[PDB]
Amino acid sequence: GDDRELAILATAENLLEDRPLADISVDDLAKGAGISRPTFYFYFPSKEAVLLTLLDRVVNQADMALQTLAENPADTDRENMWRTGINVFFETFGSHKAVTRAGQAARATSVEVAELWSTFMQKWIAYTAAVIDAERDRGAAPRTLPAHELATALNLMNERTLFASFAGEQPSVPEARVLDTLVHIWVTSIYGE
Amino acid sequence: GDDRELAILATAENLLEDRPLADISVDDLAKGAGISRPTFYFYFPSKEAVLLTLLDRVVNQADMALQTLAENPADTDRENMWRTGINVFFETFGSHKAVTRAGQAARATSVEVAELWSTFMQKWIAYTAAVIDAERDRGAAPRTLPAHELATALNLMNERTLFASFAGEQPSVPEARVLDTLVHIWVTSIYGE
Ligand SMILES: O=C(CCc1ccoc1)N1CCCC1
Ligand SMILES: O=C(CCc1ccoc1)N1CCCC1
Repeated sequence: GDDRELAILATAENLLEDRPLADISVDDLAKGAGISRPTFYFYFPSKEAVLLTLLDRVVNQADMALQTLAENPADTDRENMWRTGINVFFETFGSHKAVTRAGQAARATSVEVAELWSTFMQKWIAYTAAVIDAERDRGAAPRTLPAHELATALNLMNERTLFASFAGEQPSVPEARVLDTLVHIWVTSIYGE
Repeated sequence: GDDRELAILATAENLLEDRPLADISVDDLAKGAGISRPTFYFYFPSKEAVLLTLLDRVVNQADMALQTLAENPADTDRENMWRTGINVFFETFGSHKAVTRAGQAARATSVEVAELWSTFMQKWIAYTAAVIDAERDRGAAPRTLPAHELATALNLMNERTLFASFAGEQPSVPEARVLDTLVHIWVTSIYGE
């Protein structure tokens, strides 16, 4: 049921810690979840569909966490308010680096992974632009760039920079410095004249 | 000679306008360059090596243009000095979008394409950090983030945002707004307290 399904998802997330989706067979997932290969196909149509569900859960987990923040404003200054929002992504994706890495690789080959990512990026950018506009309306931020274009560049910077950090790419910001680095660039570009 | 070699490179850059490297065969490049398939193999070991050379030429072209700028400072204010530097990348990669797109796709599968990209990204980030430090030493920019970490995030933002613009990704900044968008974020984050 949701038991064999969860077992399959947990197995795939464990195996993805060690090798790419290419080195993982349906037999590996089935054996890890303690079921046969034809039984696997009753829960998922392919190993690609397993990754899509894992990605969908992590993305939604990030999106729900940001919604919670939105509904429960922290009582602190502006720089800290941005930091707690960026942190949702740093901690949610940073707690699932194997899925994040595999999902990024699948954007190239999977229309559904590309559309899921694109849909949520559009939503986070529109939320970011809405916050910038509210700040501009209250006179706390200057009318500089179009808010939506500024939001789009800053969300793409975060996608790329967090991802480089979590993958240990050359070049990357160390993971223990990446939150501070991004918050500085967001605050200075949103509030700077 | 350099004639048959150039013909092969021009053919591959033309074909890459229309389809991915996967849909292009060695026979396609040979026929386009007016030579046989075994003759092709005398100039390049594979279609992947053709892409690597095209990428190497565009990268070096960008790097030499930035060096020229470095050696011949423009007589203008700071925001314009950053704009002319970012522009080197916007115009060089923007004039070769098919190669840029294919080269980005090959980073996943080619160690040599990944190393070429990584080597030049490290050089541009180190140059960027050196400029920020000079500005800090002369008292024109505040000592906020570590210069090299700030440089790394801004160069990764440019890589990702320019690339999204040139590929017409969803989401992306329109190509006619992307230079202005990036220059704002660089200037406010480098000079903002
Ligand atoms: O940091 C963000 C968004 C940060 C943020 C803060 C408020 O709204 C979005 N992203 C990383 C991957 C995709 C987007
Ligand atoms: O915009 C830049 C660099 C811009 C810049 C200006 C000065 O030094 C680097 N990049 C795009 C792809 C890789 C780096």
